[PDB]
Amino acid sequence: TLLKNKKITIIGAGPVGLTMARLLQQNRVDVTVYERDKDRDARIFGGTLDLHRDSGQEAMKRAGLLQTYYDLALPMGVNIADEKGNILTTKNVKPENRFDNPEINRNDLRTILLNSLQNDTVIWDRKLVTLEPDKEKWTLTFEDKPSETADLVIIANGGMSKVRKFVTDTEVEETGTFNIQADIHQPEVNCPGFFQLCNGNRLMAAHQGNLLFANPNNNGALHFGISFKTSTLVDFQDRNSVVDFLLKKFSDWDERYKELIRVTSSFVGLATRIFPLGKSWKSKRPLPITMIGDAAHLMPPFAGQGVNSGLMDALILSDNLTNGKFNSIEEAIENYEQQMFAYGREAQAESIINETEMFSSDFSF
Ligand SMILES: Cc1cc2nc3c(=O)[nH]c(=O)nc-3n(C[C@H](O)[C@H](O)[C@H](O)COP(=O)(O)OP(=O)(O)OC[C@H]3O[C@@H](n4cnc5c(N)ncnc54)[C@H](O)[C@@H]3O)c2cc1C
Ligand SMILES: Cc1c2c(c(O)c3c(OC(=O)c4ncccn4)cccc13)C(=O)[C@]1(O)C(=O)C(C(N)=O)=C(O)[C@@H](N(C)C)[C@@H]1C2
Repeated sequence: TLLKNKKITIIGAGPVGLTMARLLQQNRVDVTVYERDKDRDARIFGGTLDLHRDSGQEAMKRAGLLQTYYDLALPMGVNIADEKGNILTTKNVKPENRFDNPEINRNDLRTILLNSLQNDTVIWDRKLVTLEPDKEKWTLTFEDKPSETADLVIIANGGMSKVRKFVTDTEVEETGTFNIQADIHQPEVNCPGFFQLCNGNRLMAAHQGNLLFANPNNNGALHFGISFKTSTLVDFQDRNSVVDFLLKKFSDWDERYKELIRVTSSFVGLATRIFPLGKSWKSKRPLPITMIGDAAHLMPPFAGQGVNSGLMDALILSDNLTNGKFNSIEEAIENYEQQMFAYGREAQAESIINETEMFSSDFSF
């Protein structure tokens, strides 16, 4: 009722935006998703994503996808190693905790979410450039593509979104650490020494403020990442400059780690950043609009709370908009933002605290 004959547009077909789209569409809501990726076959780079039971899994449950998540996700243990290649601890998943926090490849999650939507709910190859209000509808401008309108816009285009001004003037800021990620295909062949060291579990190692993390089985490929405090001699279009840089930092590390670096094809550098939730968001806005996911609360990932929190937003907002407990769309948005600020600020605190704690000189897991 609240959203009757209201054309809702979600900006961004990431895991958060898609989940939002499903929760709305399964409630008989007219919802459109705009995604800049040219087609659905576009591969999503990055590691695996873990769904927390009180948040991520609850969102999939309400979307009717919980069993699909378990069907596709893979439970994984964790090994803590040192720079010399020794396994300090073995956290081999207990059978009884096997279905607590399994790991679903990012593309798999995109696929199940898309499959839960009606055909053509997502419009590919649509990069939103500007968002300008009218007396009654939004005007959405896409780069070299026809513009569109909407009554309510939900921003979900990531932590580096540039279309936030109408909601908040808050700016993204760097937290002081840097992450270098990569994928190795057929790791058993290219990096056998380090592959066997993982031995099915995910290796986390820290020495001299340089932390290493690895998932040996991300849909057949090994995804790993290296992080450290930041501050540039490195060009990421030049894997040679990256290797020289990493081998100097990892000179103290065992050759099996050096083998991992030497075989990596493409390096991806990213500074750790946060979209702080300190100051409240704009009070009066021209038309109904809000934000969800990383666009709302980017935070360091060292606490594994990013996607889990973003899904909480999609769950709360969609619930508020369809449970008939709010007199207006604006009030329903306000309530969501009130709730989101509370637990979202907490999540940021944990991720930053864990960040500072992990890259401290005394850290030892
Ligand atoms: C290195 C790293 C590791 C992480 N590890 C974990 C982990 O182990 N566990 C965990 O639970 N979480 C983890 N996270 C958090 C997780 O990645 C995010 O919280 C989650 O992906 C946010 O989803 P989202 O859709 O809100 O944003 P994103 O995932 O950034 O997706 C945004 C979407 O918007 C689209 N888009 C971009 N530009 C535009 C545009 N102009 N117009 C329209 N659409 C656009 C993008 O293509 C994409 O579809 C990690 C994050 C990082 C960076
Ligand atoms: C430190 C940390 C990492 C990861 C986590 O998932 C963590 C986590 O997640 C959960 O399991 C969980 N969440 C909520 C509820 C229950 N359980 C919880 C706590 C800490 C985690 C990664 O997966 C990681 O992405 C990873 O492996 C790689 C890589 N191999 O490339 C990265 O380099 C790292 N960073 C810096 C890019 C990441 C490290």
